[PDB]
Parts: sequence; structure tokens; C-alpha cells
Amino acid sequence: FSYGAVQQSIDSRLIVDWRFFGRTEPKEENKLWFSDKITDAYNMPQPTFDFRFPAGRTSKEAEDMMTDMCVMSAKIGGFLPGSLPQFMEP
Amino acid sequence: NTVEYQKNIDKFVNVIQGQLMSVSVPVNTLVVDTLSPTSWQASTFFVRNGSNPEQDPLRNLSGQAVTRVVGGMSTHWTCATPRFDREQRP
Amino acid sequence: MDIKYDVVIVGSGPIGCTYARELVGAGYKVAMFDIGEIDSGLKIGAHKKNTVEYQKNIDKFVNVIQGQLMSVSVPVNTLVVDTLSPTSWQASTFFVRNGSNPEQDPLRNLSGQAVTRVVGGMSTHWTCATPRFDREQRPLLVKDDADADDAEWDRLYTKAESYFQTGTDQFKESIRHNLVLNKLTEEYKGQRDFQQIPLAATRRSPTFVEWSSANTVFDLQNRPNTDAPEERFNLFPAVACERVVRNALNSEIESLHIHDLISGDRFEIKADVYVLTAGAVHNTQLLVNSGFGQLGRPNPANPPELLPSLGSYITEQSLVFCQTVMSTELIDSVKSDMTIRGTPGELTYSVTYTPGASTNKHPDWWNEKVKNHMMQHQEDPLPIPFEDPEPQVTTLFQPSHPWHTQIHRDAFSYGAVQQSIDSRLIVDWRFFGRTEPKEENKLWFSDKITDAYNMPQPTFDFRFPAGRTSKEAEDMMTDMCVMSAKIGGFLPGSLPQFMEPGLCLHLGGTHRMGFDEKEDNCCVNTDSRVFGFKNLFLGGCGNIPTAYGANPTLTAMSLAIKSCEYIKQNFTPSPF
Amino acid sequence: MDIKYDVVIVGSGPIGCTYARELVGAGYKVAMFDIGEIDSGLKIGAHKKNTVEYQKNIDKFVNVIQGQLMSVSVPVNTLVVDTLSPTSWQASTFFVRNGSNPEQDPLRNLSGQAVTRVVGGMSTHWTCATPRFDREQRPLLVKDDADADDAEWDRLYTKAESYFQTGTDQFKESIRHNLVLNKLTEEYKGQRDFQQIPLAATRRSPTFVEWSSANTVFDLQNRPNTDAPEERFNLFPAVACERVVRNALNSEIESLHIHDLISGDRFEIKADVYVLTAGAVHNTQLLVNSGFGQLGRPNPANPPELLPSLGSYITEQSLVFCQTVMSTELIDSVKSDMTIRGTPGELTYSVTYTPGASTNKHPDWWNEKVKNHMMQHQEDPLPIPFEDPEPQVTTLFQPSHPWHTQIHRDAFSYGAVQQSIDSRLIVDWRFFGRTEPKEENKLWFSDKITDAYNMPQPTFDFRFPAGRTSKEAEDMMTDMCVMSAKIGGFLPGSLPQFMEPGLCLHLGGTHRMGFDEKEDNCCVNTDSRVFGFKNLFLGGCGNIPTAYGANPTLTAMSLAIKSCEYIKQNFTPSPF
Ligand SMILES: *Cc1cc2c(cc1C)Nc1c([nH]c(=O)[nH]c1=O)N2C[C@H](O)[C@H](O)[C@H](O)COP(=O)(O)OP(=O)(O)OC[C@H]1O[C@@H](n2cnc3c(N)ncnc32)[C@H](O)[C@@H]1O
Ligand SMILES: *Cc1cc2c(cc1C)Nc1c([nH]c(=O)[nH]c1=O)N2C[C@H](O)[C@H](O)[C@H](O)COP(=O)(O)OP(=O)(O)OC[C@H]1O[C@@H](n2cnc3c(N)ncnc32)[C@H](O)[C@@H]1O
Ligand SMILES: *Cc1cc2c(cc1C)Nc1c([nH]c(=O)[nH]c1=O)N2C[C@H](O)[C@H](O)[C@H](O)COP(=O)(O)OP(=O)(O)OC[C@H]1O[C@@H](n2cnc3c(N)ncnc32)[C@H](O)[C@@H]1O
Ligand SMILES: OC[C@H]1O[C@@H](O)[C@H](O)[C@@H](F)[C@H]1O
Ligand SMILES: OC[C@H]1O[C@@H](O)[C@H](O)[C@@H](F)[C@H]1O
Repeated sequence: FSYGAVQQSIDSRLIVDWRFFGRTEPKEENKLWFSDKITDAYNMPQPTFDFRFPAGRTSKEAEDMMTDMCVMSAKIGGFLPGSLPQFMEP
Repeated sequence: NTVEYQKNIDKFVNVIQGQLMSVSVPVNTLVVDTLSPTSWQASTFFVRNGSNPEQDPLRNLSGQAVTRVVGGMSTHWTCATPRFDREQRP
Repeated sequence: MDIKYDVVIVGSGPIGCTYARELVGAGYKVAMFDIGEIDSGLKIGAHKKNTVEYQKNIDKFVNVIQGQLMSVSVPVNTLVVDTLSPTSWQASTFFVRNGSNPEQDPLRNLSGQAVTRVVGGMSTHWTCATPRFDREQRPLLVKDDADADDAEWDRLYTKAESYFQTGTDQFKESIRHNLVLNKLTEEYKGQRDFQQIPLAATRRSPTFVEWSSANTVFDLQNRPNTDAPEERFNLFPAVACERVVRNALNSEIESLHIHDLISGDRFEIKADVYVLTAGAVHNTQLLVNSGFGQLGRPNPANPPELLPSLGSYITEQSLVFCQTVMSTELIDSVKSDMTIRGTPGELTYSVTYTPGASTNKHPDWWNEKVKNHMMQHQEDPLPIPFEDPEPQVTTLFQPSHPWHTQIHRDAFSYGAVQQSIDSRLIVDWRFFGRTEPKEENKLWFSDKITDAYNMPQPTFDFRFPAGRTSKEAEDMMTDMCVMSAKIGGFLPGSLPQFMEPGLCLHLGGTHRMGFDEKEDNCCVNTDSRVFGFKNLFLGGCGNIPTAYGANPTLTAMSLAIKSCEYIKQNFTPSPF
Repeated sequence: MDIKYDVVIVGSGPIGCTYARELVGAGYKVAMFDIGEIDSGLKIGAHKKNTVEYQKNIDKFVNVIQGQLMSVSVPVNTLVVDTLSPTSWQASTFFVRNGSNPEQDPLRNLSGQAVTRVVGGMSTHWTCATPRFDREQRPLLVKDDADADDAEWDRLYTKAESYFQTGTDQFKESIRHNLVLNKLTEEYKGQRDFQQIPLAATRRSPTFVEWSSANTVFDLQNRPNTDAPEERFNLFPAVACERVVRNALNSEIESLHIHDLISGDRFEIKADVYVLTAGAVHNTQLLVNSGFGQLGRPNPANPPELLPSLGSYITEQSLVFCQTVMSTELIDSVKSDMTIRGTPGELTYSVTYTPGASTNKHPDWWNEKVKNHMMQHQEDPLPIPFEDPEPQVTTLFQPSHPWHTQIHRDAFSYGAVQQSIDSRLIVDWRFFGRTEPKEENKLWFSDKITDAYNMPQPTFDFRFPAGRTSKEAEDMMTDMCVMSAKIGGFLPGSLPQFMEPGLCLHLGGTHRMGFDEKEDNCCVNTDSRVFGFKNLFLGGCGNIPTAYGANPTLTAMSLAIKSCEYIKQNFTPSPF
């Protein structure tokens, strides 16, 4: 699962992927709920999210995880252009 | 698990994307102001193309998707299967 | 700074410069104020393209234009950025950020509308295309007499043409220009007439063109000086003009309230005659902030005290655009008359033609230029010389093709300039439609939100009207596609398209002219005098009340010339 | 134009202006020639950013920068465009198009290298960062006596600083500036020191900064004038300088050949002293065009007669860049001292603080500014005032972090200017690494291909050296990652990245300084005089022989002040 148009200029043998995954505190306010009026493609109540990463530990760890990846990956190679370090869509 | 895909591993992203149906797409507010003045043109950002109007786009899991095929998401997953240590475990 | 002048002019654009040339010329003690600054070099308000370096690198001039176009009305942004770090400060709403206008509906805007705040205004970067309007496009200056009206316009346009140094032969000896010109002439024989775009410019050398500017019209130098020892002019740049002060009786302006941007001080400037030439948006802004029209979101329950049509009936032109890559056939035809002797780069290689040969398809000047290029650059696969001037072709507005056309090379490119394709093959196509004036089409100003100059924020409520305007726009696009195909196929990355509304910067009608305030729904009479007011005049494309396709600047200039004829008759210069 | 000068200076950039100020001051009859023109207003060679309009729309200045940055060497273009219409003229090869350099290897380029041809050079657009070099980055001017070397440098830099008006307090009252500075100080407490980036600048108002320029160094007005009746200066813009002419014995410059670009005339200018300050690329070009070094593709089996190190050992810094969006935490800290009751938008809402309370985390001036923003703009969700100046933070190069740092807001952005995140959150990060001088990294000039002004096309052969340079460069990327995280996460669209080689425009070494020509592999001695030549001097970043990360212009200027010292010791002003 690649996230952008795959580049062709750099030999793939050189390329390494880095994915770091953080844990999220379960919080009451983080909801998956369902519309009573809108429906999905199979006529079932349409799913709706109400979400944000909780401030505190979850948020702090996530930034630190980003920094960890930056620091670790430098040991192997510099960033590939077009695949710079980034948080992915929730 | 086809010879063709493990000989063309870059092409598999496409199969993934082919069966990840987004869970809740908020209403689209992209401005398109270069239509021909003869083409039918919206007065509002109305509910188009399966979008969820219940959905606050700033409190979403925009990347959340579902797969409807026998074998579900396991017909395309990466197969990483670590154990949780206590800290992560119920 | 003097306190009292005979005439004060707000803005140093070509149109302000028209009023200065006429009135400083006529002996009036004139002060000119511009919010922007002198930043074009020693020729004040002169064209920024008139440097050796820009004419050697014309691609780079897009950056100068971009750098002084400041969007008029930016809608609140609603792009979702959901990949911020969780530690980062993150919005709960799409709040008013970055000087966005929350009054602006993003689906009824002239998003491409921008303004320029520099001495010279937009004439320090404009394309300089100055055609006349035919009757169809043009406001009446005399009723019930078409011939008299045509004579009045032609007298005004000839003067306007000398001030700008308009001409139709500065590109006569470009191969590319004539390649395009001749082919379109032949393709539409008997059907349409093609020519050079009338350009406000004077060619100085085979590779240098002095583009005209506000500076050409009036040099903006303070007077008295040596060359004009008996005239009186003062330019005050970095001065934001905020208000004209109306008398209680709404019969006369009593002062211009200015803000000095350098010192910070505010002043009341007194003059016998006041002229607003701050552009079609800004004139309207200064009027509204002075009590004319209606401040705030339009409210038909509160009809305004003064100038009810102000900011209504606004016009801007549809613009469609592409670029083409010159056809193989046409490029072959550039060297039709040449006799070639073997292998390029080699010894055998010789290029020659027969001057005067009747069998030639092209003129001598053409063939000498191709011959010379193909002999000094044998590595090059094209017969076009490297510094061949660009095309500048048009078929002007007519009933059967009601849109202005430009087939040329514009310094304002709309994307990243591309370098895979040789620049000698590319020709831009810009067709401009005319827009019917509608009441509902509006430029208004917020009663709450202010701009970077702490003046009321401008807001558009515009749509290209259904009916003839829309149908003519779509028809206009078919015509560009059809005509352009006769020269070459579309350049990828510049495919045929409608440009953002307002991007073409031909906004008119925001303070529009007519004979009679009520019947003609208008703001100024044919002397450009604001109804009701003895000594208030407006200048600029704001005055034009019609549906027009051609570039409006020259027409606005003509109205300004007329306007100064009134002024000269009705006011007396102070003693020196 | 005159025939005989005491001194002639080629280039009117900040370094040429340094020579002009010292020498015009000491009574030398001086001419200065620049290939470029005056476009930046009545103050000649002034900073183009010193208009009220730009400082109110800072996002727009990038365009001015881009418009006057002409790439030095553009490799031939190999993009595949295969969706042309089949009637369109199409290439068979990737032939020399649009001014490209066919000598250039696209994989050993400093593709971001670019030059500017206007009066005042790059100083009409630069960021004005003027740090001093510490010892590790800086050439020696006295050997075996560190204290004498330090003392010489302190004196030179102190003078250079007064020429530029360099200061470190012009952003002392910025909330965002202090937010980041205080935070970084706290985090690294006792490992690294932070301060204001030293800036060539004077603040006029809470909302306007006069950025320094060539013009600040020397006003470029012709003398004698009212203010300098006994001085002699003449600036000849739009004059391309082509060659210095050597005597037979290679011991003197006999004249300078110029090309007046307007008239097209060519002259030989005679002077006592010849000063070359045309930029690190074009100085090299001029010298190479006058028989110095080796024209054409380097060929070691054809060793140069003069200056065998010219265009070798060149240095360009590595540049890494990101922007950050301020952390929720920092934003909440802005208002830590405030007491906020009720809800925003209501008559019951209040925001108050205790003046001069010992436990306030911020000073009164800060809290006053926050209070007023929050009370007067209750719709806005942020505590930072709208016109709060940008950050301007640095921790300077040290042996344990051998790179220069800028944590700031630069007018030269590198993408589309994003609109979705409030600019008040945004901080820029720019870390600059130093490059070892290596012989094999070369700037050279084609013996066949020429530039827009018909001089030999510059060509680069550059890679960042293996070992220390490459390792510091990666350790610098990571440092940027680690440090910036302390302030907020990365802004999507401005992810941490290495920028195009050359983009930072701190090219050095191309005509480098040393004590001894052979043993230090250099082109000029510590008086910046050319080895062998009594009366030819070179000024600029080209002189700098060491690996440095800090912005080099202050250092170049200092070397030029020492150069002037020698000139006043060895040549007499003509009588006035
Ligand atoms: C798509 C994907 C997901 C995984 C990874 C990568 C990619 C791109 N990588 C990955 C996975 N997880 C692992 O732990 N490690 C890896 O390295 N991915 C996630 C994993 O794929 C899922 O966690 C797992 O399948 C979930 O298993 P499940 O609980 O069995 O659910 P599935 O979604 O796989 O299959 C459910 C299934 O039910 C159907 N369906 C849905 N609704 C209905 C209704 N209303 N009626 C009847 N059936 C229903 C589906 O169509 C489907 O087959
Ligand atoms: C930018 C642009 C402009 C045009 C073309 C290309 C591009 C990229 N090309 C073109 C033009 N139109 C033609 O007829 N043909 C062409 O080939 N363009 C437009 C043309 O440039 C304008 O229509 C013309 O200048 C209008 O002149 P004007 O009515 O004098 O208005 P300007 O905007 O040039 O000058 C006004 C002026 O006033 C100032 N100002 C604004 N507000 C104030 C206040 N409040 N106080 C004091 N001064 C104020 C400005 O700073 C300015 O200079
Ligand atoms: C463009 C840029 C440059 C700087 C910064 C920002 C940006 C975007 N930031 C900055 C820089 N350095 C500082 O130390 N710190 C800052 O934060 N920038 C670099 C700085 O701008 C330059 O180092 C400085 O101007 C160089 O001074 P100079 O050595 O005097 O060179 P210039 O290029 O400025 O001026 C040379 C000059 O000569 C001309 N010319 C070139 N060729 C000829 C010939 N053949 N004949 C006659 N004249 C010639 C030019 O036209 C020019 O004016
Ligand atoms: O958008 C570019 C266009 O700008 C208009 O204002 C000009 O009148 C056209 F000639 C063309 O340059
Ligand atoms: O790339 C942008 C940078 O470029 C330089 O030449 C400057 O010295 C920096 F301050 C910074 O503006």
C-alpha cells in the first residue's frame, strides 16, 4: 500500500518504508455513530465519526514517534523526495 | 498470491484502493469557478456523490474504509501479526 | 505638502495620468496622490518590462505581475488539513484566517479580481493592447445622432492613441507574427479581418520594445521643472486617500481626507476640483466610505441617499485560453523559398534564396532572417530565428463573432512555464467575451470587515448572466478551439479552458456613466461628473456601462479626455 | 561617459558599494558599471521590500525574488511530452532549447544557482541576515597569532556591521519571536544559546522595517552633489563588462572592455585600480573571459597560465527546510497570565491580567497586546495579535552543531503559499551546512555555448563531498527534525527536506583567498589582490576559501574593507 504516485527515478532496491503507529487513549467523546436519516450504499444507517486524538499522552507520544522516525531512519538513509515524513490521514 | 503481482509488486496498491470504500466522506466544498457559463452550476455545496452531511470534516477519520469481499480485509492486508505486550493488552 | 490645490487626483494610473497631462498642461495647480510607491526606476510610473534584462528573459516577467496583483476578495478557506501533528494547534472551525473575506460567497465571486498599488498602477505591467470599441461595445456620447457620436469617439480615440503611442506596425517584421497573420487571413478570407493588435508601444531596436505606461502619458515629474517652468504638479506617493467630504447639501466636495503611510499623519486636502482614478474597485470603495451608495451587504429595504446604481451593473469578461504548438506544415513553410545545399554542420552546407524572386512565398526581410539563422545555427532544427519577435494578432470584435481575440505571447502565463517545448512553436490564444450589465451583479463593501489599509472590504456577488452572455461565452470557446486548430494542436498543460472569473482584469461599470441618473441607472454623466456634485469626477473603466469584449483602457482614457474638456471650461486655474 | 578613472568597480551590489564607500570617501575618482538597471525607486539599489504594500502583503514578495533570479546553468531538457497533436511540430531529439546548457550534466549541477542583474544586485531582495563567522568557518588574515586575527576580524566586522546597519533588536517586541526564543532557550538551557538572527535593518514603526541594501552601504548618487561636493562618483547602469586586459608580463591590468547595452557601443576604460564585484559566478566569468584560468571543459593536460585555482574548490551550503505549525501548548501559553471570564462575543466577556505581578510568565507589554487582541477581536480563536512581527530566531554555528539556523519567516517561500493554516501558527526552519573546499568541485565556462549577454555559459560540476560535509548535512536534517518538534509539528506541504543545490545562493570559493597561490590553492591574497597583478582586486563571496554555514555577505564585505585599506596604501587619489 503506497500512498503517492510511485517514483521511478530512484532504484527501488535503495528504498525503505518507515511506518510508526501510535496508541490512542480510549475516550468517551471519541464516537462512531449512525445517522437516523442518511443511509449508505446498502440502505443501512450512514456511519459518522466524531474524533480527535486525545490531548495529553496520545498527542505527546505521537509527536515523539514522529521525531523517533526521523532520528531512526537517518541511520539508514536520507528521506526520499515525495515521501517526506508526515502524519497520515486519520 | 499471483505470480503476476509478486513480479509487479507496485501494481498491488491498485487492488487495495479498488476495495477500500471510504466510511464517511464529508460534503465537498471545493470551489470550481472555471465552468463554462452554459454548464449547470451549483448555488450551494449540496449533498453530492454519496457524501455524508452529518460529518464534520475536522473531526473525521477520513482514511477509514471498509472492504466487502469474501475474506474481507485479509484478501489484501500486509500480514503483520505481532503480539501485544501487557501495556497494550486488555 | 501644500494644503490647497486647484485639482487633486487620486491615483497615478494611466487614467489619473490622463487628467494630469490635460490639466497640468492647461495651467491648473495639480496634486496627485498614490497609495503605492515609486518602484519602476528613474522613469516614474514606467513599464517594468522596459529593461534589457526582462526583454532578454520575458518568461520571468510573470513573476513581476504576480508580485503586484493583490486579490480583491478571498473567500474563507475550507480546505481540510487533517494531517497536522496531534501536538499542533488545530482549528475547530473554518474561522476567518489570513485576511479572508467572510462576506464573500465563494460561488459568486470574481476570484481572479486583483489590484496593483504602485505608482503607475497596472500600466507598469500591462500588456498594452489598446483597441477601440465599435458602436456595439461602446457607450453613447451623443443621442439621436450616430454619425456625430462616431465623430466624437474617433476624435477622442485619436487623442487617446497619441497619449499612449498606440500603433499597429511594431511587429510588422516578425516571422511568427506573419506566419500566424497570413494563415488566419487566408483561412477566413472574405469572412474575417485579421491584423496586429493595436499596441501602446514604440519599437527601439529589432530586439527591444518600449512598452507604454502611465509614464508615456505623463512623466509624473514635479513641476515647475526645467522642461516645464510654468506648470504645477506634485506627486505624493504612499498616501492612502480614504474619504471625500461631502457638504451637508450633497452639492459639492469640501475636502479629501488622506492618510500619509510613512509619517502616519492624517490630513484634509482642499481643492476646487476632485478626480478619482483609483481603479474600478478602489474608486467605488472610496465613494462608499464617503457616504455614496450603500455601505454593507445590499439592503433593498434601505435605498441609499446618494448614487443608488453605484456598485451595481458590474461587468467582467469571460476569458478562454489555450496555447498551441505550431503545425509541421506551417513550420516547413517558413523556409519554402530557401535553396539548401546538403548536410548541416558540414562543409557542403549552404543556405540561399533569390531576393525579389516573384516565385517566393515570403518577403526579402523574412528570407534574409531565416537564411541568416539557418546559416549561423546549423545545429538548430527550426527555421525561426531565436530573437524573432512574438506574434501579436487579432480579429476584432464583430456581430458574427462577438468577442475580442488575441493570438500572441502574453507575459502573464497562468501555469508554470514549461520548457519541454521550444518557445518558438507556442502561441497563446485569449478570447474575451462581453458581459451584459445586470443590477444583481454587484461590488459592495463590508460594514465590519476591513482590508490591509483598514478600509471597507470589497465583496463580489457576480454570475455571468444566463442568455446571450453565457451562450456567447460557450460559442466563444468553440471558436477558439476551431480557429486555433488551424495553426497547431493544443499545448499540453495549457488546454482550452475558461480562466477564473476576474483574472482578465477588465472590470467595468462599478460607477457607470449615462445621460441621466435614473433612466440609465448610472453614477456619472458624460463629463464623468458625479450627479449632483459640481466638482467631483471619476475616471476609469468604472465608467463604462456597456457589454464589451475589447480591452477597456483606451476607452476609459477617451472618456477622461472628454471629462477634462468640461473641467477646463468650468473651472479657473489659480494665479501662479 | 569619461575616459580615465582612478578606480573602476564592476558590479553595484553590496560588495561593489563597499569599495565605492571607502574609496569615494577617501577621494578617489570612481566609476562603477553595472549590467543591470535601476528599478527599485528613487533610492538607487535599495531593498525592494521597503514599500508599505509589500510589508502588508509579505507572501507576495517571493514573486519579486523569483522574477529577478535567473538560473545559472539549466541542463538540456528531457521531459517526455507525447500527447502533442499529430499535426504539431514535434522533436526527434532533446535538442538545445530555450537557453539550456548542453555542457551541463544534470546530475552534477547546482541547479538552484541563479544570479541577479540589477543595480544593487541581490541586496535589492535579500533576507538581510548578517551573522559573523566564528573561527572554525572563517579564513585567517593573520597566521600564528590568533588574538591578532580575532582583533583584525572584530574591527572589520564592526565596520561592516555599521555599513549594513546590522542590529539584533528589531524584533524584540514580537510575541511570536519571544514565544519561540523563550521556548528554545528553556529546552536547550546550557547546551545552546539562542538570539535574534542579526539583521541588516532598522525598524521605522511597529508595522514597518527598513531592510538594508547596497543603498545603505552607499547611496549610489553621482558625485559631486550638494551633500558631497568634493567627491567624484559615476554609476553607469546597463553596461556589461566583458574583459580586463592584461599587459604582456601579466603584472598589470591595462583597461576594461565594456559593452553599453542601450547604444550598443564598446569602449576601453582606463583606471588606476580595477575592482571586480560582479558576484561569485560572474567575477569568475569575466576573469575567465580575460585569459585567467582555463576556458572550456577542464583539461588538466593543458594547465592554465594564470590562476590555476580559479573556479575550483567552490563551496555551496546544504540547505534543509520545513515549516511548523505552533503546538497547542505554546499557543495556550501566550495567554497563561490572563484571566478570561464568560464567552467570546458576549457583553459579559472579559480578559484581564495583573500588571507587574512577579509570577506572570510574560511581561506587561505582551499581556497588554494579548488582552487588546482578545477583547477587540472576539471572533478570532487565537491570542496572537494580527500584525505581530515574525520570529527571527537563531542559534549560531558551534563545533557541536556545525550549521547555521534560521527559525523565522522568510519572504522566499518554496511552494504555493498555503492558505488553510493561520500564518500566525507558521514558523520556518532553515538549517545551512558548510561544505569542504574540494578541487574537483568546479565552476567553468563553455568555449562554445554563450549566455544571454554573449559571454561563455557558466557550467557547474558539483557534488557535496563525501565524509564530513555529507555526514554533517544529514545530522543537520535530523537536528532540524528534533529541534522544530519542540515548537510544533510539521506543516503539510512543507515537510522536512533538502532544497535544490545552490538554492540558498551562498556560493563561495570560485576565486578564493589565501596567503600563497600555490600552497593555499587560491586566486587572491588577503588584500583580495589578484596574484601577480599590481592593480586588480576581487570582491565577493567568491573570495571565501573556508567551509562556512552562516550567510556570507557580512564576511565578504569585511574582506572588502581590508582590500580598500591596501588600495589606500598603494594608490594616490587624483587631484580634484
Ligand atoms: C486493507 C488493509 C488492512 C490491513 C492492513 C493493510 C491493508 C491495506 N494491514 C494489516 C492489517 N491488520 C493486521 O493486523 N495487520 C496487517 O499487517 N489490516 C487490517 C486487517 O485486515 C483487519 O484488521 C482484519 O481483516 C479485520 O478482520 P475482521 O474483523 O474479520 O473484519 P474484515 O473487515 O476483514 O472482514 C469483515 C467482513 O464482513 C463483511 N460485512 C461487512 N458488513 C456486513 C454485513 N452487514 N453483512 C454481512 N457481511 C458484512 C465484509 O464484506 C467482510 O468480508
Ligand atoms: C495587471 C494587468 C493589467 C492589464 C493587462 C495585464 C495585466 C497582467 N493588460 C492590459 C490591460 N488593459 C488594457 O486595456 N489592455 C491590456 O493590454 N490591463 C488593465 C489596465 O492596466 C487597466 O485597465 C488600467 O491600468 C486602468 O487604469 P486606472 O483606472 O488608472 O487604474 P490603475 O488600477 O492602473 O491605477 C490606479 C491607481 O490608484 C491607486 N490607488 C488605489 N486606491 C487608492 C487610494 N485609496 N488612495 C490613493 N491611491 C489609490 C493605485 O496604487 C494605482 O496606481
Ligand atoms: C536572492 C537572495 C540573496 C540573499 C538572501 C535572500 C535571497 C533570496 N539572503 C541573504 C543573503 N546573504 C546574506 O549574507 N544573507 C541573507 O540573509 N543573500 C545573498 C546576498 O544577497 C549576496 O551575497 C550579495 O548580494 C552579494 O553581493 P555582491 O558580491 O556585491 O554580488 P551581487 O550579485 O549582489 O551584485 C553583483 C552585481 O554585478 C552585476 N554584474 C554581474 N555581471 C556583470 C558584468 N559582467 N558587468 C557588470 N555588472 C555585472 C549585477 O547586475 C549586480 O548588481
Ligand atoms: O490575463 C491576461 C490578459 O490581461 C488583460 O487585462 C489584458 O488586457 C490582455 F491583453 C491579457 O494580458
Ligand atoms: O533560500 C532562502 C535563504 O537564502 C539565502 O541566500 C539567505 O541567506 C537566507 F537568509 C534565506 O533567505
